[PDB]
Amino acid sequence: AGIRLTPKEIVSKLNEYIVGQNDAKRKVAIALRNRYRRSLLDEESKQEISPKNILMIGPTGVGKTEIARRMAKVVGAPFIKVEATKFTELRDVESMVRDLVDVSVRLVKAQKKSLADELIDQESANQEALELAEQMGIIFIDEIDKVATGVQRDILPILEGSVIQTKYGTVNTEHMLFIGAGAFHVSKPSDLIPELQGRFPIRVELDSLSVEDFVRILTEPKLSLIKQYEALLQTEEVTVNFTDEAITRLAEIAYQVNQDTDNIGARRLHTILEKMLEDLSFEAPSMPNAVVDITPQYVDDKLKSISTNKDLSAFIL
Repeated sequence: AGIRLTPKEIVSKLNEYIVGQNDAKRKVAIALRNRYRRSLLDEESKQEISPKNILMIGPTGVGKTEIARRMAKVVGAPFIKVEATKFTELRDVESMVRDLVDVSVRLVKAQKKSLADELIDQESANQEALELAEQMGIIFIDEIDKVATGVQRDILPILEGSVIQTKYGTVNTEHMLFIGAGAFHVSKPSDLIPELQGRFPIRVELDSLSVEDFVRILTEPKLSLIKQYEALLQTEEVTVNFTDEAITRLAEIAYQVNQDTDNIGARRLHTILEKMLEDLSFEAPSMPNAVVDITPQYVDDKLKSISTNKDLSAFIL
């Protein structure tokens, strides 16, 4: 019964994991809220309305996949992510639905437990996941601007509502929430087939990330990037401390290197962190119960000479 969450609560839940993107959090929340409102209606009306599918528009590294993935995680919905550019060949587009039933049974069994010890009725469990997927599932179709200007026609019956054959039974894709995402640098949403345009009533244009947005992505969300390296090096009994001046120095370098070559967004932070933490990671076992403080000087000693050379950056970080 996490479907009863009001939109304001979902925006608060999604703030614990995703920095900014307030505009994208509302439109994601009112799509879920419509699924709740649909169930409180009469049977002839509950079945003839269509979900408020979302069309996300923005570059990479802005966190439009986390907004959708965490969205299903908090409401307890089955989530799947498919790359639309894998279907361009000649295609079993319905595999995106059978994979949703495959992830729904694992979610239902996971919550059937905690409530090698199978004391749960597998039949009723599978038949609940079969219903949870078709009444609450979420399919994230990534890179959908690359099937626009053949593949959209096969995605259509899934959004239009069809009954797809799965190993556990038949599921109905009428009330599944669909999210399309892409950069739309060459094609526009108006270049999608008209049937797809009408079936994406909610559309959001996500914002770009500034150099001051990385320092939040780096420190703020629940289990951020540097929080991971703290707990990882804490396995080797090494306490790591990042001075705020050094976190800001990593954000200034990632944003700067995202400018010289090509912009990948917050994904740049992964290669930046591991590169600077290389000496610490290699020598961590032979350094027990130590306390290491990361200063901006130590950051520039390992990155500033590399981040200045553009030709080196395209390869090593």
